[PDB]
This record gives sequence, C-alpha cells and structure tokens, in this order.
Amino acid sequence: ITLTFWNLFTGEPAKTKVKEIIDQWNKENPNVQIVESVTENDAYKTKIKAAIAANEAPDIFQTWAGGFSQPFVEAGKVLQLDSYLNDGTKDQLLPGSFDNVTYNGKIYGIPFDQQASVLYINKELFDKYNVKVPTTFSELIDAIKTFKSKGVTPFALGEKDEWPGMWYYDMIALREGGVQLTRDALNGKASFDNQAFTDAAQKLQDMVNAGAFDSGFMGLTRDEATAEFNQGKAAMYFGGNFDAAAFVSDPSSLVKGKIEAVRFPTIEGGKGDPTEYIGGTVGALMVSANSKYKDEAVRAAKYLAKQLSDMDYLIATGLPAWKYDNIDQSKVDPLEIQIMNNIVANAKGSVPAWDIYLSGDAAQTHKDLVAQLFAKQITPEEYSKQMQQKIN
Ligand SMILES: O[C@@H]1[C@@H](O)[C@H](O[C@@H]2CO[C@@H](O[C@@H]3CO[C@H](O)[C@H](O)[C@H]3O)[C@H](O)[C@H]2O)OC[C@H]1O
Repeated sequence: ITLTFWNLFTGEPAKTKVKEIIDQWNKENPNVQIVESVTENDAYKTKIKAAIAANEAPDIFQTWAGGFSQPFVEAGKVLQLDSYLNDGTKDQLLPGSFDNVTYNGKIYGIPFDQQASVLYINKELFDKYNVKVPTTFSELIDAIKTFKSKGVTPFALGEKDEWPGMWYYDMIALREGGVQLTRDALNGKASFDNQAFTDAAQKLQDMVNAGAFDSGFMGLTRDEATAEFNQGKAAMYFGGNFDAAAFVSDPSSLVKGKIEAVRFPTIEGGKGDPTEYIGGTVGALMVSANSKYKDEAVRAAKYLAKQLSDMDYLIATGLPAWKYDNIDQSKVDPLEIQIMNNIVANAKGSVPAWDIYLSGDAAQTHKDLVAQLFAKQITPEEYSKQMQQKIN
C-alpha cells in the first residue's frame, strides 16, 4: 500500500527532516509506504482547498485547525477520528490540544503544533544604537523613528501574500480590544465597526507613517522578509513563532544567537491583557474521508504528528502540541525556549490569526482590507465600515 501525504515544509532544515521522518516510517513499514508532495505555504492553501473540493485530496494532509478546516469537515471530506483515539493517544499530547480539531463534538484531526505571536529583536542592532526593547506602543514608535534615523530598517515585513501583515493588525486589535471582543466579532456577536478595531487600524497606519517598513515591503513574501531579518538587515520582525527557524536553524542565517523573542508591546488605554497572544493549537494532520486505507492512514498520521511536533521543537519551526519528555532540552534552541517563556507561559488567553479563524471569503476580505491599510489606500474608518459590510 502507498499512502499520499501533503505538507508545506519547503524550507531547510525542515524539508530534509520531514524526508528523514518519512524515510524512517518507510523502513519500519515495508507494506505501508508514504509518498509526500511538498508545496510552499500560500500555494498549498490553494492546492489543498481545490483538492478537497474535487475529491482528489491525499490520504493525509497538513492543515490549519478551526475555521480553515471547518468547510472540509462540514462537507464530509474528513475522516472522524474519535474511534481511533481510545488507545491512549490523547495522553501523549498537551492538555487542550484537540479543541480546535473538534467540530460538532467530534474529533477530525491529529494536532501537531501550536502557534504564538512573537516580536523578534536583533539584540546586536539594539545594542549598537543603545535602543531599549520596547514594552509599550509609544516606545515602539520611538524605536522605529530611532532606527529609521540611523538608516536601519525597523521591521522586516513581506506583505505580498497579505497574511504576514495581517498578524500585525490582529495583534494590535487584540491589545486595543481584548480577546473577548475579537472573539465576539469573529463569531458574529459584535459588529466589526467598533472603535477598538478602528483604533487598531489607525495604530497600524501610525507604524507605516513612522517608516516602520522598507519602501518595497508590499512586494515581498514572508520568505524574503525572513531572509532580510536573518541577514541582519532589520532591527525587528513580528509574526509567528514558526519563523524562528529562519533565524536560528537556516544555515544561511547571520543572526543565530543575536535574536531575542518578546511579547508585542502594550497599548496605553487598550482593553487587552498584556499577556494575550495571537495563536493557539492550530497545526494538524487530517485524513481524507475517501481514503482507501483509513486505518493505515490514521496510524501513519499519529506517527507523523508526533515526529513533526518533536522536529518543530528541535528546529524552532513550531511550538510542539505533543509532550516532549523524550527530547533533551540542551538540544533545543534558546530562542524556542524563550518563545515559551516570554510569550506562552502564564498567558491569560489567545485567539488564532483571523485568516485561520474565519474561512473563505471572510478571511480573504480581512487580508485584502488590511493590505489596503498598509498601502494607505483606505482610512481606519472606512476599513471598519467595509469589514462589517463585506463580511456581515
Ligand atoms: O495563513 C497563515 C498560514 O499560512 C500560516 O502558516 C504557517 C506558515 O509557516 C509554516 O512554517 C513553515 C516552517 O518551516 C518551513 O521551512 C516552511 O517553509 C514554513 O512554511 C507554518 O508551519 C504554518 O503554520 O499560519 C498562520 C496563518 O495566519
């Protein structure tokens, strides 16, 4: 039997590590082989949605739990997994790992990773100019102005694919409004046309106007921006913890041991708790409802998920969802540990990035309207009117 598996781990060392994880399975399972097809993140979203709709999805596929996957589950395209989870598997994952892969009270995925929002600081550049790490949004705007004045790009941001810049908006909205107001809006219990979301839009444009980003940032991908930051060409980078690898594990990086992870700053008058973050347990593997080899495919998905989780922890491409007592802490990068310590530990609450929590057209609307904010092609007030009108 040969199972197909799709994932998005395109960069090094993840691409090599995933291949190794698959090679090990294949050596230990002569009669159940896996073959993988690997597609860059943003093209993978297109690929997996089309495949699921056309009933040509692989046996096992990587996904984002929550809103992203909800249509696949509602269409009957995803194998329910409850009957395969009475074997002790649950106790091998961290508490609460399954919540986002549970729909209508039933489990449709095997979690493997958690996301968390991280402000990354180039300590070398901060020390060079004697800039303190900013802890408030006022301090952050002052730091942006200080770096800009020295000819140093304050933030490396690649906004072409829209979701990386959206992280900035969703965090600022979380600091302005708090987690409950974000959830209510995303769940349709509050209009998007609310002063906290408009204030967030203004603060995002305050970053642009202060010269936080390089002139051509709308033209750059995430990968191009992580290359900018790992070459030491920007003071700060903000986004997912998954980007950490580009800085401490990518062999091209010039900033290993120079990068610190901190929480996004507080905003004066904001209603959000300073420890709230954008993220949650949202990396999962799912099995296709139409797989010819359901039992083998779930066995393989259990194995893949644990190995991806351990890999994520070791190379800092993600925060593990599986317990990691088998892993030796001295082999883990200090930045990954720091993400756990500075962002995740003792956090009051969290919410996934809005394009994983929303689905389809609504997620796309938010990504495109945020991209207009960055481009100064919309006012904060019209942003919030249009969000309400286009979504609801
Ligand atoms: O829509 C956004 C998603 O696209 C985003 O997904 C993460 C993209 O980054 C992946 O990280 C990989 C780690 O290492 C490799 O070398 C790859 O090239 C990277 O793509 C994460 O695994 C995905 O979770 O999540 C947030 C969402 O807003």
